[PDB]
Amino acid sequence: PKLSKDTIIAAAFSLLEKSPTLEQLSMRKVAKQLGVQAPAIYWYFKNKQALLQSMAEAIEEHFQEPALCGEWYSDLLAFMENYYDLYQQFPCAVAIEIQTVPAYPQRLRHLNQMMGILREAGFSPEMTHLAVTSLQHLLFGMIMDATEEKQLVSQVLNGDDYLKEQVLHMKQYVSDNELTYMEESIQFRIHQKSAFIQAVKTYLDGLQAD
Amino acid sequence: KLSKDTIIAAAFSLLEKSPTLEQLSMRKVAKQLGVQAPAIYWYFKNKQALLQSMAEAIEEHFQEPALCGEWYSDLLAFMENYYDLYQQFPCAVAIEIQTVPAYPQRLRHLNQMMGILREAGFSPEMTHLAVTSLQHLLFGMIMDATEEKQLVSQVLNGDDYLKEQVLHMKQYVSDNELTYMEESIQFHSIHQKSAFIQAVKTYLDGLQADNTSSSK
Ligand SMILES: [Cl-]
Ligand SMILES: [Cl-]
Repeated sequence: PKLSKDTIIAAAFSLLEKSPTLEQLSMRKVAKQLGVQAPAIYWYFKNKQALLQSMAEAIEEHFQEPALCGEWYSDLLAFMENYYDLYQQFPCAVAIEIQTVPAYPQRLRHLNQMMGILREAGFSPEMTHLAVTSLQHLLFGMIMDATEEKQLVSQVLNGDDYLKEQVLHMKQYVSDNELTYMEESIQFRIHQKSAFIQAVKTYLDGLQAD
Repeated sequence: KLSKDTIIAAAFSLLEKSPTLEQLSMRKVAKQLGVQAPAIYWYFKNKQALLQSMAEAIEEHFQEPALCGEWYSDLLAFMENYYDLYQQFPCAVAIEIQTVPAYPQRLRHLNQMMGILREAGFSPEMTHLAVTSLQHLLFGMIMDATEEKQLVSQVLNGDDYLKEQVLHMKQYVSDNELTYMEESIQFHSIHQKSAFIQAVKTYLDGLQADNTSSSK
């Protein structure tokens, strides 16, 4: 029956579903989403950063704890797979992680968990850190690449003279220059999630080697 | 002093001060030049055209690697060099991500990195997965580091809120006895080119046993 942090966070995400651009998320907008005035949002949030911190924490809460089996490879795999599902459930999820500091217990214990799995498995403190942060990097860059390329492909398929023109120029160049490999590369889009798992298993196979 | 090169530069300068591509507008580029939007449009039909041109401008600066014919080594050279290229331009990752690779330089590089793998025996789908996964690694790697230095700056220049958050983080690690997160602290480190180089090698190491599992 009254304004709460939760009511605002939901409105923020609701706002992102409409306009999936985190930089466009302003306090006034979030206010108008609730039919209120910006000043009201500030009673619960000092600035946009405080709102982002809460949103990030909100996302973490939806993470599904993976079923661990004691195998460092599978377990870490289960973790990354579940983060892939999570980041696929909220708009700008990656940008939100990127733009905030993990100052919430939930996110911290997951990171500590993934790292321990590797440390307890015999990996160097430096190598477990590289591994875990590297896997996050792969997911971050893949999710946004996919998010931004989905839009581009949509604009092209939605009659967009310019980009369409760009796409044709691209395909002609590849052809006129017999760029075989790039040519077959276009073919794939390639099941996204499946691709991600393949990339991690590959990284994981590399750890196992040395 | 108006020309594509001048517009392009003004954009990058604009981003240097505030490396958030989402804030780049035709109206802001014009202001940066001391002109109004219409003038700019005579050079670019829209923001997307400016980005395409900016993506090209970035690729043109790609230092051609010296290859020897070995897939592991040559592919590593390409990534080391792409890592250097993305340290020279603000928002290089976001720009390549929000543009289609229709410019020559890009196509030549993508097709040739994929050529390194295909000729070495890697299946078409593993070559694609490998080449794009390495780019994904670098992209997330560079975006994460970019915000990092920005947040670090904000804290230092007196941002009390963020300073408080960094503090809370450490309090939780201690309150919940997060032993591994604590040791994780001593890593500045996982932001250096060698960390990226180590990440790429671990991936190429996996490749010597994957989709090699799917090769031949
Ligand atoms: Cl975003
Ligand atoms: Cl426009």
